[PDB]
Parts: sequence; C-alpha cells; structure tokens
Amino acid sequence: MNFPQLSKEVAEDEAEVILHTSQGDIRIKLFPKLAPLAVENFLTHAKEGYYNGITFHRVIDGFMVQTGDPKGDGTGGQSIWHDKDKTKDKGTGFKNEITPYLYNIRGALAMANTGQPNTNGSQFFINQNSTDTSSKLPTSKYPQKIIEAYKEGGNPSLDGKHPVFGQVIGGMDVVDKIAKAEKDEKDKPTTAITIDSIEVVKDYDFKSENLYFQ
Ligand SMILES: [Cl-]
Ligand SMILES: [Cl-]
Repeated sequence: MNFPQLSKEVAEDEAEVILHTSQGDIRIKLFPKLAPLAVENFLTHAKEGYYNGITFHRVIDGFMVQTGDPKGDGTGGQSIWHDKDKTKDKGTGFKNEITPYLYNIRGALAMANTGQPNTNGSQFFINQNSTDTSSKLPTSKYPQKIIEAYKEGGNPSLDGKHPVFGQVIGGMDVVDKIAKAEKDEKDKPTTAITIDSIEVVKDYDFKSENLYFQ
C-alpha cells in the first residue's frame, strides 16, 4: 500500500500550501483525493482570506497545536457550505472523511470538530507529539509502515475521530516552536501566534477529471 504522508514529495494528485505564521512558515501537502471535503473547505477558506489574522489559540507541547477559529477560543468557525448546501453541512459542519491511508502521525493536519458527527467547520490542528507509543498499536488495524511511522510520534487515539487531510513537509521546527510558546492556564499563547497569510503553491481544481499515472 502507498501511504502518501510518508513522502515529502508533492504527488501530481496532491495540493501544497504554506502557512505564513508570525513564528515562521509551515509547508503542508494536502490529500484532495482522500479527504475532498476537508481539502476544498480549507483551500477555499484560505483563498477567501478566512484564516488571515487567525491565531493558534491552543498549544500543548507533546500533543498538538490548534487554530482555524475566527473567535480565538475554540468555539467558532463554519464550513464553506454552512447555510448554502445541506447535502454537505446540515448546520454544525461537514462529515468526517476517515480513510485507512491517512493517520494522526506527527506532522498530520486534521480537522478538530466537537467529537460528534458532522461537526467539521474551519478549525484544524497539527499533530506535534514526538513520543514512540507504537508498541500499543493493534497490528490488525495499523499497517506495518504506519506503525513504523508512529515511532517518530503521533496521537493514534485521534484516528477515526479526526479526519486527516494534510501533512507538514517543511517547517515542523516552526510547529514545535509554536507548541512550546509561553501560554496561560487555558493553553493560549501569551503573545499571539498568527497566520498572516496562506500561500497556495499548488492548487487543486475539484472539477478536474484528469487521470494521473500512479
Ligand atoms: Cl513521516
Ligand atoms: Cl461525521
């Protein structure tokens, strides 16, 4: 099996963005063929300026950093289909796109949501854990190459609950710097860490029917 998170190369069927944050650049490749709703929602919000000035409002070293909330407290954000297309957003967000090809390994980009179905809106997080807990993973559920990948860290308890849609391929040192920022009792950084802009290096057209040789 091919696990697209295990290569830093951007495949022909992948997209690429750079989060230009006040702490540095995070280069991320996206998986529109595996998580089409999460990637379309993210790319459209990015190009529409929805994340310009948005903060990393909650950081936990050894766990993850989360962002994408216009309210800055983890209670806000909407999908691009909210009050536009009920076949995609019934009112609280879009559905989880879980696939056996994407996991919450270190560097994985996933949607936050409330833990209930159809609650993916605009909030997302980057897995930042760097501890090896791979010996506890059931070999009947985790492919051997993914168990190997988890040795570098990740949050496997998030698999199946949080849809993965991207992978950091550059600037993980910036993600670690953000995760260790000085913060208050609610884990909100003392000095705001902002997404100043998102550069779409390689976009993806959801109406494209091009076939790519694998
Ligand atoms: Cl990896
Ligand atoms: Cl769902």
